[PDB]
Amino acid sequence: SSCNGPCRDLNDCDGQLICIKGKCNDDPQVGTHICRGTTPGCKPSGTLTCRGKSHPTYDCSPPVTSSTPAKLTNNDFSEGGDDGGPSECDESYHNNNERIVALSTGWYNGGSRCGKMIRITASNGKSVSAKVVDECDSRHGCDKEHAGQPPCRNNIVDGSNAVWSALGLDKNVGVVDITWSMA
Repeated sequence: SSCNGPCRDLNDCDGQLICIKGKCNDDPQVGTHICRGTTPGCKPSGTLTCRGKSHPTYDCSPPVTSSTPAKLTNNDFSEGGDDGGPSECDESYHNNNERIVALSTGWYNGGSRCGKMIRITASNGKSVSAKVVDECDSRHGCDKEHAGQPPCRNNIVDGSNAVWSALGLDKNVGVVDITWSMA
């Protein structure tokens, strides 16, 4: 491996080249600028402040698998509600008797899962199928336009009343652990 190229755990690679990240960048004390100009963990992109708190922001979410761990929260998708306007996938409002969810920005993946069903499993072993209709935005929040609410976390399935009920869960606990997959 040279410049845009990967070392193992340690710097088992070409020339007098060391390991920065998982790539063979240059050694600073050597003074050689061989890999100059070349470039290469879901982590927070930064923070937004509201109230007092700093809240992390994210562009990404953990990897989607056949059994993806997540936190389930509760959201009002109706025209009456909390959200800033219509759901992203279809520019409409929905009833909270519909089995529907929003997904953290990374899982939302620019709309690639809109209109798809996911299967959510709770800790009591109940499962429910729900349609993806919206993004739980983990990049933006804490302002006029979002009602001063923090940005979403990165591992969130934000479910309707009907999703919580189908799962036998009390929405007043606010947040519970689940797993999910495409259905």
